[PDB]
Amino acid sequence: STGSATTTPIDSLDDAYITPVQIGTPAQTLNLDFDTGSSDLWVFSSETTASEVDGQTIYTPSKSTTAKLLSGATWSISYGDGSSSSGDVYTDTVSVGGLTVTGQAVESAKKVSSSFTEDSTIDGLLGLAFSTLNTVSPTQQKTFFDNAKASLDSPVFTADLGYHAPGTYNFGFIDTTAYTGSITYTAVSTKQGFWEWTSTGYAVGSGTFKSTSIDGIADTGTTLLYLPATVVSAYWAQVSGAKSSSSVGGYVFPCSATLPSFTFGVGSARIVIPGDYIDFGPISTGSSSCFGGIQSSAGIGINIFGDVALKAAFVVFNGATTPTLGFASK
Ligand SMILES: CC(=O)N[C@H](CCc1ccccc1)C(=O)O
Ligand code: NA
Repeated sequence: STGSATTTPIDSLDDAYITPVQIGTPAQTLNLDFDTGSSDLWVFSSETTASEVDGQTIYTPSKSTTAKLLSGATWSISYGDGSSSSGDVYTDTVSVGGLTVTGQAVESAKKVSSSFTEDSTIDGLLGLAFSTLNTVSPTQQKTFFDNAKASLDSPVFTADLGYHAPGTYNFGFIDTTAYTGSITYTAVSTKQGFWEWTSTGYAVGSGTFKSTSIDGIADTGTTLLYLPATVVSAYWAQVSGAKSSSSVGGYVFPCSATLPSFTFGVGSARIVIPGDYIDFGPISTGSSSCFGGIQSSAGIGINIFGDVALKAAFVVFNGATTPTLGFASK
């Protein structure tokens, strides 16, 4: 089997991407944030505290003939941005882009933090990291991908995120029309439960490539590119008037600037992030300080190849027994 679903930016900055997901019988379609940095499929629901719902579509298990309470199971998750959610668990039928899993754990939110409430466009998350990170207790649950894996034509999914445009998540096949040149595969560690790999270095604009190992995660659920402070300082040093602002909490730059590209290495291959991908717009409405898309990881504890980096590539998440990542230009 395979599946193929379009993923759409939630706003004009590509802050996140939503993908429609069918849950239950008859189908209830919710728009979920597919997150390769977490392992819970959770949704706004008929159980979510009413004051914490503001415009989201909710899953109502009582209206699904295939929903079953997973008795005694609870979940609670905290993300890198400080947001959180928690609740109880149902099993139900979940379909993405024509690919169906029966008995998927659908984590129903009783509580969500303010950042989720305030984002009316995201109805929940679909985690695509390794199932070792799943937060369901006392019986950990599998991701949609791990449940689908044995049924797929090939044990893979691909992320093809758009720049200010829709893109695609495919499951079970690699669309050879969706990328240029060849795909370069690189090793993954699952030791922390993430799609963790080591980039071979970077370049700023038309500068020389610096060969240096940068260990980080491929995370579709993070907007920006978070790299070591040395690398980030070298990038922003090429933008007149750019500075790190502890008031704003990152590098900002004059909105009048033209940004240089940023290249990262995947083995001997190179992925180029155009400068425009690194512009996240005025910090507050009407400001001429713009927020940067490359930020320091020094206050995180891990480097994160978020959407700024991933949307410059066609990315293969290869979940064979020995997982790998692949990157192609597009
Ligand atoms: C150095 C690099 O970019 N790739 C190699 C092979 C990665 C690999 C492993 C198994 C099957 C296909 C590919 C590596 O990271 O060890
Ligand atoms: Na922000």
